[PDB]
Formats: sequence, structure tokens, C-alpha cells
Amino acid sequence: SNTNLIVNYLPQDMTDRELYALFRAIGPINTCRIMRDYKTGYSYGYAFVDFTSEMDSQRAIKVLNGITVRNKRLKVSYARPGGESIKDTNLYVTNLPRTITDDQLDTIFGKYGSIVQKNILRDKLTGRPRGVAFVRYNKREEAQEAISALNNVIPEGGSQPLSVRLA
RNA sequence: GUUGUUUUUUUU
Repeated sequence: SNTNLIVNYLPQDMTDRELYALFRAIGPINTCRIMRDYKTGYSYGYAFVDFTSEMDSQRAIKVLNGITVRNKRLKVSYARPGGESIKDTNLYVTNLPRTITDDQLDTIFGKYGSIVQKNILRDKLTGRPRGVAFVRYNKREEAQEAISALNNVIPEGGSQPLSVRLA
């Protein structure tokens, strides 16, 4: 947790030119990479921004986090050290009680490790949960643990066995 | 009974 940031939810048509102007506005930028699939060069939808000062980095988070750019809302946060340990940490859960909430998810899945991002898919019309959700842990061991502890078991408040697998 | 994130969080 220092100067390196990971920018998420970037519109596909965002150029390095844009990333720069946007983040440069906070303080001097060391580097700005958009991360796109080699060959086709299509944005993986995220980027890293290495500021020069730990202070500038922090402030970027405070100001740019959540700002809307065209169709998306950016999500700026400190990058976690890479590695094999961050691998296979995204979970695809289904058969979740339809009365589920972000706080229950936290209770159920938060004991096995530290959640980095979670999303309860909701019906666009009703706004009610569809029973699906994506939970992304910090370490690869937490997801594995989460999986074996919750797969095929009935969650509290529900009458149906959860389904937890790697996305 | 096949629900899939603001499709895409580790350097593409």
C-alpha cells in the first residue's frame, strides 16, 4: 500500500492520453498502463497508476474513486502485491437467498478471508436480488477455503444449498 | 432446469 493504484471499471474506449490527464491532475505520474490483451489490444478494463508521492496517491483515491466517466464509474484503490497468491480469488455464487444483502454476504463470506469486491446481482425492474453474486477475496487460499466451507451448504436465512465455484 | 459483475482486480 503505497504509490501504486489499480483503476477499475474503465470504459473500453479510454486512451492512455485520458488516463494521464485525469490522474495527472492530482500529482506527477510515474507510470500509466491500461492493461489490454496482447494481439488484439482490447482494454481489460483496468489500469495501474504509479504516482511519485504516497500523498498524491492517497488523494487520487479520495477524489477520483467513484467518479463517472462516460458510462462507467471508476473505482480507484491501492494495488495489492501481485503474485500467484492473488490468483483464482474470484468466486461465482448462486442459489443465494433472495433476501440477501451486502451485510449478510460480509458475514457469510467474510470469515474465510478478506473480501476485495462483492456484487449482488439485482433484478433491473424490481431491484430484488436474483440469487447470484460475485465475491472476490484477497488471497487464493481464502477463496479455496470459502469454497470448501460453503459449497453445497444451506446459508443462514435460506433453505437452499449455496453453490460456490471459481468464476 | 445452465442466473454471469459497471463483461474483464495484478503489469497484456
